[PDB]
Amino acid sequence: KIRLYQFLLDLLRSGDMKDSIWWVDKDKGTFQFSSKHKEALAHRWGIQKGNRKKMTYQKMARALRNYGKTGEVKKVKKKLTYQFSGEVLGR
DNA sequence: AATAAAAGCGGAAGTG
DNA sequence: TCACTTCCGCTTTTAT
Repeated sequence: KIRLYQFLLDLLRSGDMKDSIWWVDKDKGTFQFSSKHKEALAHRWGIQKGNRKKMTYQKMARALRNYGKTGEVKKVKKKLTYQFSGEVLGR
């Protein structure tokens, strides 16, 4: 199946929803959601998953936090900002 | 000098 | 057993 962090990495590399999410330092692996448009991106994630209820950014960010222990995606001390690990990106 | 709003947090039970 | 999903309540950051 597809994992949340890959769903995000896909959009970022696609530019498919540049209005909702965007790199901050593509080299460092940091990215940021739009305060106004993040809910739309969260909705699309719930639909790709087919979940019973519609997906919200709150529930999505709740999922992201579980990646902290495993390292895929860590929270940056910047509003709506996260960071992919090197392994997720490449080498 | 306080607020309101938004963001961020995580335990617990639940779902394909 | 996974990878979240859903719910609920509390705390922190931010904007004014």
